[PDB]
Amino acid sequence: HKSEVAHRFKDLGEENFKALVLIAFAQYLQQCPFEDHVKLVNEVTEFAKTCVADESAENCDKSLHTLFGDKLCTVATLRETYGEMADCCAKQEPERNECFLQHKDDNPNLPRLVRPEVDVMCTAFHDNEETFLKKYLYEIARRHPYFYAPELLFFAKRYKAAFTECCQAADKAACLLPKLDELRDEGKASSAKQRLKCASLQKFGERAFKAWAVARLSQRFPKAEFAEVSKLVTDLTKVHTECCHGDLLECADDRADLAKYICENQDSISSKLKECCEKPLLEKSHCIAEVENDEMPADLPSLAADFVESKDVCKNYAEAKDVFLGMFLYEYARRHPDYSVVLLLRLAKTYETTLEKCCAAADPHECYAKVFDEFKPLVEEPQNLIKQNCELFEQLGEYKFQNALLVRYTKKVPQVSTPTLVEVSRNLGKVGSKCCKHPEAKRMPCAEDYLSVVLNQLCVLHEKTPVSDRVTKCCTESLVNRRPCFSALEVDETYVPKEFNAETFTFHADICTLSEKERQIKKQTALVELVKHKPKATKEQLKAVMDDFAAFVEKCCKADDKETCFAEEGKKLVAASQAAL
Ligand SMILES: O=C(O)Cc1ccccc1Nc1c(Cl)cccc1Cl
Ligand SMILES: O=C(O)Cc1ccccc1Nc1c(Cl)cccc1Cl
Ligand SMILES: O=C(O)Cc1ccccc1Nc1c(Cl)cccc1Cl
Ligand SMILES: CCCCCCCCCCCCCCCC(=O)O
Ligand SMILES: CCCCCCCCCCCCCCCC(=O)O
Ligand SMILES: CCCCCCCCCCCCCCC(=O)O
Ligand SMILES: CCCCCCCCCCCCCCC(=O)O
Repeated sequence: HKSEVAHRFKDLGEENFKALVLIAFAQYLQQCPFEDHVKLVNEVTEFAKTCVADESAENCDKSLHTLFGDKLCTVATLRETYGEMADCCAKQEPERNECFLQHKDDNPNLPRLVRPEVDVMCTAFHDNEETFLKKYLYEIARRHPYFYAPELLFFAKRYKAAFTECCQAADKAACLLPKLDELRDEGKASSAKQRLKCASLQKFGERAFKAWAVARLSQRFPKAEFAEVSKLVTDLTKVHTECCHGDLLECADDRADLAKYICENQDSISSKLKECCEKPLLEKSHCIAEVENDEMPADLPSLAADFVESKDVCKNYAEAKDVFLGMFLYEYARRHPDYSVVLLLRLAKTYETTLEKCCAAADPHECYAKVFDEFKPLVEEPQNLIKQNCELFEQLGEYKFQNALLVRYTKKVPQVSTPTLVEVSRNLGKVGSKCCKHPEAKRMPCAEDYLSVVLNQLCVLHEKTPVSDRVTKCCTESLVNRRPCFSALEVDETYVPKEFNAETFTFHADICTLSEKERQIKKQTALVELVKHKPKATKEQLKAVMDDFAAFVEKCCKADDKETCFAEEGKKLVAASQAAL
């Protein structure tokens, strides 16, 4: 590696190199126009080949940080556009890159990205694929300067496959839109998941993160010896720490190093890694992260012998408490691909609590003997919540399930924005539709994944405009207790019912024209409003009004002279409803 540029160019290949250079420059000069970036990319790229051709040619020996930095400092408009930032150029290297890093503007001031109409997209895509996709890679990149670049490239290649398949299709729109919606929802997720994990590291500390890592790596690689898992957790934590700090190159080298180590040791780690470990460097660690849980060994013994009945337990524990607890977690997790990572941490928390008590008691061995009994109810808490919620989803399909949740949650915290109540209830519903289609053994992990995202966008909102001490408690307390804290929220018996407002409950024929999606939001918004005005209404009372309203819609949307029927029938609907309630 006499020439870092050349080496990166060789391993990445021109196309990927060029796309990653774009994301990089977009993530730092977030205010320059696309066309600007393209000339930079081409300049770097053209230089790059100089080096591939001959690693000794001038400047090819410079480090990437130095070359990147040099390019930045040749943007003539740097001081005018970016201000302080151009001051970084007066600093010699290690300081320089660090300064630039610091001036990335997370959530800058850019207009919301509009999805054009299907026709427009397919025509732009068809007319000039590359600029069409890289423009939007730029648009997305510049609006998230901390989104892991290679994963942004991974999204863009998938968009590419969406437009390829869909712009040739019969019904273009019906093919594409669910795809774009799927992509958008995922990227939003990934973005918030990155920030979440990093804020968890800072707030709760390495140790906790390492615990989380154990659980996670154990479920995935059940055949791996603990020493091996431990080695991976150690290194993962270091990766996380670097990546959370934000430097693209160092995060990437770190992730690569770990992935190559994993791949050089597949036999000691997991049988399912063969295909990922065949992928080129760009894709390896990404692939490994997505890999399926390895199948777990057959003759795994109960944890009794090592963690309950073995004398020397306290001795073993006090010797190296964290390692020992690491061991309990390890053993436990790998036997349970079906538990959420968080349920497992609750278990280890618990195991910790008692060993702490019993090892200090008159008779440790007897004291800590019936301890796996405590695990019981913690385990069936998420299980039952799952069984019963999927049971309900199956009864009333997605929409009515949403409406059920809608009532439940509006009652619990009626101080929340109507539209926010509608957003989360619907997302939640969508989590039903996804996870419940799984067998039991795969439902809790699934719910864990999806709830962490929904719950989180939910706390992020609340942090900006808070409205409930109880939600603030849940969002700021333990992330392991985050979900159970919401599940513990109760009806606000304090809430003062909301003022009746007829406009809120006035309806017009335009709803007959809406799409089932818009129509539904219309109805669910009104339902939240209804529950805020009459919070003590009964599930039955509510069902009676809802049926009453629904019918009213099917009569006036199939009525000659729709609008005089909405007002007249609506006046009645409302009076009658006000009286039932
Ligand atoms: O929804 C957004 O604002 C961003 C967006 C646009 C299109 C598709 C997905 C996403 N999510 C997303 C986000 Cl929020 C940031 C970076 C990259 C992606 Cl893919
Ligand atoms: O979920 C995590 O944060 C990481 C995770 C889970 C399961 C398996 C591997 C990994 N992490 C991981 C990653 Cl994200 C990249 C390279 C190597 C490893 Cl071990
Ligand atoms: O141990 C804790 O209380 C924090 C906690 C709660 C729920 C889920 C995970 C974590 N731990 C955690 C930590 Cl401590 C750092 C980075 C990422 C994660 Cl997931
Ligand atoms: C002189 C050019 C300046 C900046 C060049 C950008 C270099 C991009 C490097 C990103 C490599 C991504 C490899 C992924 C490896 C991994 O994540 O495991
Ligand atoms: C702005 C903050 C939004 C808060 C919205 C309140 C909606 C509560 C969502 C709770 C989801 C909890 C998932 C477990 C299911 C349950 O026990 O109810
Ligand atoms: C899955 C049904 C959609 C509605 C959401 C209700 C979820 C209730 C059960 C959540 C269990 C998630 C596991 C996280 C944990 O261990 O606490
Ligand atoms: C205070 C009483 C005002 C009466 C107005 C009635 C509220 C109607 C909102 C109900 C929405 C339920 C939708 C059910 C469905 O989709 O069929």
